Amino acid sequence: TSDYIIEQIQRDQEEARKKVEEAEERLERVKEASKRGVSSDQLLDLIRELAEIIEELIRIIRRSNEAIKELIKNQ
Amino acid sequence: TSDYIIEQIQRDQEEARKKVEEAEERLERVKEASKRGVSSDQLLDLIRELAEIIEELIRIIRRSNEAIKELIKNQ
Repeated sequence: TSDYIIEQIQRDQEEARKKVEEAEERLERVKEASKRGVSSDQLLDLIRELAEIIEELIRIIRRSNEAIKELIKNQ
Repeated sequence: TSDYIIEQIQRDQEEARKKVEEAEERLERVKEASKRGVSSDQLLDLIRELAEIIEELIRIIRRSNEAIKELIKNQ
């Protein structure tokens, strides 16, 4: 509930929304490419890419989790 | 912020982490299944499965984003 902390949290959350929008787009591109008579090797590539997105979104979730904990404790 | 709101936030956050844990587990099994030399239709199935996870993780970020918005407002 201190202003520098609040400032950092708001900055992080803007980064989150931006990252989510890029991820939604990255997802859609993967979906269009995904359903076609395509070669395992490229399907293997798509799986790694989505695995990257998931791990990234989890980092965002954990950082946001920490922010909520910090805000709720400063009651 | 009152206890009812705080409790809703905490309830969502527990549901969130469990889903994150479920995603982490499902991702690795999908990753393990991926490197087991399986067919396209089956690779495609894993991609659909991961796409579900991403969308679920995206909802969590958006709801958590709503929670941080509400908490920062009340002080």
